[PDB]
Amino acid sequence: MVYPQPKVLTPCRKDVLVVTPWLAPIVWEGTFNIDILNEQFRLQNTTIGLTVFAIKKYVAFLKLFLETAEKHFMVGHRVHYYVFTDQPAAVPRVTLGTGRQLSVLEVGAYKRWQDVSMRRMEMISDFCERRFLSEVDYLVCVDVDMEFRDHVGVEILTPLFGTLHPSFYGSSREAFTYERRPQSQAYIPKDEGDFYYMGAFFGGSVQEVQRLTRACHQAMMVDQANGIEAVWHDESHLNKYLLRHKPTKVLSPEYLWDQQLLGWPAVLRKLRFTAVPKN
Ligand SMILES: O=c1ccn([C@@H]2O[C@H](COP(=O)(O)OP(=O)(O)O)[C@@H](O)[C@H]2O)c(=O)[nH]1
Ligand SMILES: OC[C@H]1O[C@@H](O)[C@H](O)[C@@H](O)[C@H]1O
Ligand SMILES: OC[C@H]1O[C@@H](O)[C@H](O)[C@@H](O)[C@H]1O
Ligand SMILES: [Mn+2]
Repeated sequence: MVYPQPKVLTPCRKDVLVVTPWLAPIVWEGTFNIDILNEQFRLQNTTIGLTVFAIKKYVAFLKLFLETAEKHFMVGHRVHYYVFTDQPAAVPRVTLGTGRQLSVLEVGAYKRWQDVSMRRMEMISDFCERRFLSEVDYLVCVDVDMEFRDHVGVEILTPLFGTLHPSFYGSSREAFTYERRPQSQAYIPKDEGDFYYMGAFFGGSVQEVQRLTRACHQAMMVDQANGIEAVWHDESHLNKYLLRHKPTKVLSPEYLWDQQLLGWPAVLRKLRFTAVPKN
């Protein structure tokens, strides 16, 4: 199988950081050859599960989410969508490519938006436990208020990954809106932190995502019993987890963007997965 030779003295991306200081790749266009990666993942018959919550009104976001995932997400690989919803009948029946399936998991609806967002960790954890284990190799956990606009593939796959929050990738850490109160399990001292990861897109092997979600859930319970809610809820706890358990890949903001709020800067060669306007 024949492709351009990587040249040691002529890096493709010179404008951005492409590896973290613990040697995890930062995934940007021009750092990867998808043909090589597709072959590596196909030879293992990799199955990717994608979890998405659509509780109450967010069922309205599923049709575009799913149609655009069919176009752009892991195309050519085996995919299992897990749609968590309080309204199984409102899931649109989208036609899927071969080797792709969708399961609907009915769950309860929490009243507050915070708890719906926060209780995802518990629900991914869940107990949807020996089920994710037998069914898929990797789990990808995303917001439903989104659409795919370009390739999201096996380049993201790794034991544990997070995604750079699009409104903080160019900032310094004291500007990061981590939880700064030490009463919270989510507390990160002001002199600490690598990146600000966004809550809408994380994943990894099933064992690592279960660890993560179990820890974030146990940490959120400790805070509740202590009468505190972290400033950005699950995102706060995700950031704390990924500080202490560093991801083995970091996705660039190509993988989580909002063209309406942020435009299309030159540093972004593709906008792959983006926010859909809402109230
Ligand atoms: O009433 C709700 C509130 C939240 N969510 C889920 O939790 C995610 C996070 O909430 P949201 O996207 O509202 O937060 P934002 O990204 O706007 O900060 C959503 O994408 C949905 O998957 C849901 O299904 N129904
Ligand atoms: O600072 C953290 C916050 O930043 C905002 O831009 C975003 O809308 C929130 O969802 C949260 O991520
Ligand atoms: O406020 C908490 C929320 O933060 C948003 O930025 C993120 O997209 C959501 O997944 C949720 O974590
Ligand atoms: Mn969202």
